[PDB]
Amino acid sequence: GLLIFKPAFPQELEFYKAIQGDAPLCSWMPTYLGVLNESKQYLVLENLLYGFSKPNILDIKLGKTLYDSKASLEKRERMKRVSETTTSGSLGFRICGMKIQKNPSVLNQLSLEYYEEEADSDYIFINKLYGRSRTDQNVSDAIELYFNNPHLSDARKHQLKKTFLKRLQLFYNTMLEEEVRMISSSLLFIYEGDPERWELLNDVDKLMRDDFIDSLSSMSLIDFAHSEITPGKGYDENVIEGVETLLDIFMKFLE
Ligand SMILES: Nc1ncnc2c1ncn2[C@@H]1O[C@H](COP(=O)(O)OP(=O)(O)O)[C@@H](O)[C@H]1O
Ligand SMILES: [Ca+2]
Ligand SMILES: [Mn+2]
Repeated sequence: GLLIFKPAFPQELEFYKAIQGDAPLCSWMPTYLGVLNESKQYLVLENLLYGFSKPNILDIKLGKTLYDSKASLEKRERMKRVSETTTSGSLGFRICGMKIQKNPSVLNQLSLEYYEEEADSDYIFINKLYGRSRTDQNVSDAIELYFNNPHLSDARKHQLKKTFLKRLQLFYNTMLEEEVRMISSSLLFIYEGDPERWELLNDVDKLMRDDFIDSLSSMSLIDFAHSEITPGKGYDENVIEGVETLLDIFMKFLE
């Protein structure tokens, strides 16, 4: 699974083409590789999950405002509604979903309408309904749930939280300098749930994701169907606001 095939939306295609001591925006993004014509057209992207034994995945949508310049007013009113009733409008981010290895402990406390299991595997999908129902005050517990892997020590989990704090510091620094407007982009967190792979890598993570063309975890920026480069127009404060709230949350973890 080296490559991912997304259905191409022109705006997202255009954003990847326009982009591709602070780290540059593109170093947070999947490597864009081209298009495939099936016609149906697909973006071909590097698979961020490649090389993980047991990837544990968190999708956080960024921004208070969840509609773009061109949003039809019917769905602009919908996106105001989503923002005002979730942590998006108050914190600048919301949990969109997770795909994680089940901790039996966790599982029992979580209501059945919040996840999908399976007899074929040790994974649960934690759904959008879970993310939308988080409050300002309980969302950080949602993020803790994410890292609460049954296979990892408290030491390794601590290490992971410190690693993403630092990536958040870096991504924040990137964003102060980037002249873009990204509507409904997500941060994608991934971490290795297989302790054998930790041993193989000797608990050594890499702050920045490896170059695909020329990790025990990663944080990436994805989903650019409502994003544009806006040179001269200054930094994306809508997005930065959610990053700032994530920094505060991760600093509380380490306190
Ligand atoms: N490069 C990638 N590698 C691995 N998984 C990806 C990649 N891009 C997207 N995904 C997966 O697809 C999910 C949603 O894709 P997204 O980019 O949000 O699409 P949409 O524009 O349809 O909302 C993410 O939660 C993630 O698990
Ligand atoms: Ca070893
Ligand atoms: Mn998305």
